[PDB]
Amino acid sequence: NLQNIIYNPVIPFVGTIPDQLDPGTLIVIRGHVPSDADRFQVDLQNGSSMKPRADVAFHFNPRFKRAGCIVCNTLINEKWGREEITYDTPFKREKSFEIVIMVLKDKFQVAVNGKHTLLYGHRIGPEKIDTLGIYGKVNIHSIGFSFSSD
Ligand SMILES: CO[C@@H]1O[C@H](CO)[C@H](O)[C@H](OCc2ccc3ccc(C(=O)O)cc3n2)[C@H]1O
Ligand SMILES: [Cl-]
Repeated sequence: NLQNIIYNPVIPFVGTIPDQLDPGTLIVIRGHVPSDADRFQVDLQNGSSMKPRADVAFHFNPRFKRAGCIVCNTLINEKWGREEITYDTPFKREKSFEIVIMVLKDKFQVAVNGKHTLLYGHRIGPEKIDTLGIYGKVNIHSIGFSFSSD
């Protein structure tokens, strides 16, 4: 069911998601963390506005300092909510990954390299998400979608 919208995108990458993130939709991101990365993020956005900054329904932000972590949050009207921090991170500098974001009715469920990583409850209805941004120090081989409407 997987339709990649792009291979080997230049980062930063911002792309329109070509259908609605209905429950059962998968977002699949394959890539590699450079040796010098401090952080990168996958943002599921309401639009692509830079000024002012588009709302981010789902900010998925691996951080590499110390023992590393993943920060998840929501940006509404240019303000970050309560940080959801996962200390058990599968990401490492100079290692490849596959991220699978599963869009469920009430939350995202994220697996990396085929291992469950975290949950994140919807704070913005996922129907308002139309854009995917990838920012920071990360190399991306592919971004695709398996839409539950197909
Ligand atoms: C703790 O401080 C804030 O925490 C936010 C999540 O709670 C976010 O992770 C904030 O980062 C927002 C942000 C937003 C847009 C970005 C675009 C590019 C880059 C970059 O890493 O070069 C980084 C960018 N970082 C971070 O500054
Ligand atoms: Cl759910």
